[PDB]
Amino acid sequence: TTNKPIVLSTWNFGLHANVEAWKVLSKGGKALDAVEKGVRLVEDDPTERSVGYGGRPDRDGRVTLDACIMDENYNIGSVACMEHIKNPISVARAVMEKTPHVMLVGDGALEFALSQGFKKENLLTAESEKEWKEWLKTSQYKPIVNIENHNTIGMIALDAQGNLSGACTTSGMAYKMHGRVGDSPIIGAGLFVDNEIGAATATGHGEEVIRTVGTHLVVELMNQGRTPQQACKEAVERIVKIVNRRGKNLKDIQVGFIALNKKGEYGAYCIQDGFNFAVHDQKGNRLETPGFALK
Amino acid sequence: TTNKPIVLSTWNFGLHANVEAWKVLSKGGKALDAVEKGVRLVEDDPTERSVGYGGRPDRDGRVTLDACIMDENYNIGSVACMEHIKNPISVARAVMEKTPHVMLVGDGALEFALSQGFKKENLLTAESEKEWKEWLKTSQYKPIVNIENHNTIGMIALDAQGNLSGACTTSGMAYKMHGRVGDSPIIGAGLFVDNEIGAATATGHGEEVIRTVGTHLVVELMNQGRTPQQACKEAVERIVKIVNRRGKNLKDIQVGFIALNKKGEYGAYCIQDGFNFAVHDQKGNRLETPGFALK
Repeated sequence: TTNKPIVLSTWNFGLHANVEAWKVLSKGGKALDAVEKGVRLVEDDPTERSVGYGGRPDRDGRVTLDACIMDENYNIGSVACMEHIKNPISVARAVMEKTPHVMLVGDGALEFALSQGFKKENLLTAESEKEWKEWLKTSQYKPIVNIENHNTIGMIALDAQGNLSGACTTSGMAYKMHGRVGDSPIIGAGLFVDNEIGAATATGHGEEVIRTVGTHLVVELMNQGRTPQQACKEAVERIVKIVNRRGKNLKDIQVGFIALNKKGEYGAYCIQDGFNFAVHDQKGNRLETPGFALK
Repeated sequence: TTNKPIVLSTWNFGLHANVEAWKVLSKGGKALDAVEKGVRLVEDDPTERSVGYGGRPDRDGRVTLDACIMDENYNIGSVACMEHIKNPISVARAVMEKTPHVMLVGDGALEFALSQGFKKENLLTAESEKEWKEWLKTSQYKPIVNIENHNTIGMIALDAQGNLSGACTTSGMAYKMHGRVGDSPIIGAGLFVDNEIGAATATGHGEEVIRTVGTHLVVELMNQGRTPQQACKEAVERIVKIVNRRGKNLKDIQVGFIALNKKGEYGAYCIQDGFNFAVHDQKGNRLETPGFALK
């Protein structure tokens, strides 16, 4: 009954990312290659302002990127707060495959990338520089999550061999403090893959996904018998109960999780309405809208 | 019956660290303050070569520190790959209490620390500089963890009010690649605290704890009803399984988990013999030896 291959990715642009991943998956390619190829599309696109090139800089005007990748056999790679490299997901893959470590950050991440042949490039576009200088006038930090403003791309897939893999990449919260790291490059937070169970990736206010260890929770729930959708929903309800305990207002928080199990069943859920995800399988590619907690 | 206050910490030096934490706990102080005070003792000690001052540098000769802290209400703070600040656990607490973020790395972490009044200091002792220059002769990276090598400090406590908190701090793997980050500053990996369940902290080959999201797993298992000891053991067993699946040899890996639940019950487990932990409660401070998987 397994439905494969299949790939899911976050937000409207995930539809286009899915097309690139499908080029690999539909030919029997590895899920690891498919998710890297898929998110690289968004990293390359200057018009996608929260991932790679064209990404909004931190408050010091520096574009620093974060990404992690995980394959079908517990191999992982991650880079955080790395500058000048357009495709951090690929540097993360290099960290995974070419070093005895699983996470490199800052200057050291760039140094490694360069040693691997990646090319130094100016990721700050004229548009981002302009918006940043404009923002500096009042310096009001107010993280907003949606197709406009903040987002990231997380992608998970099940290939023809029945193997799962995932990738997550972003330029992080616009105008963040220099050196700030969100959930996208943290294994178990922005992304988690267990080949015997399923995979999950999250998007939204990263700080909240980190404090709840979001994707590890989603996958563990699937391990405990929950369907992908129920797992995403239960995880969200956990951020909800936690958010209330911290005396915070749910309206100020947005998080979405998408998940896939070993059988190719998928699901998603979010705190607030307005989040969407793209799914591509034998029925084609489309954008779907999940359930939400804040009624 | 609830055993509180109580504090547990990793490795033999955890015994002396517990004495400092007990100064706070025995007076009815907050668990958050107790664990910060406890691990700061080790950060301050130049003779403890894998934590703060005196910590062995990365392969380029730079001492870069990592740490995270978590209180009783899901508040978290973390710094990774930060230089020149002797007490990263305290900068981590500042990230938690004074910023809209939960993790700062590299230059940005130092800049923030300085803005908060922390003082820049030379963390590379003459001894560490000497050993590093000696190591450079052959530059053979050999990740060694045991009773006398790479001993990070993770500390978790349950105070008189019945609240849990934890802290984890280290200088990382000796001669690591510049920018390498392990499990110590990652919430859900090196440390995790849920006041309605329990807390857990890890030590050892960090890469392995990150890939299994170790402490979140330990706490989630306690949520499912496992005793602290049972939870630590199963998390260790999950790493044992993954090491085998990745074609690696368990003899090259050491990971220890210690845990505490809301009732003050505690436990630990590790991969290889030789790992001890210290536990201090109203009956006294004890060096205890948990069970290990590698027979």
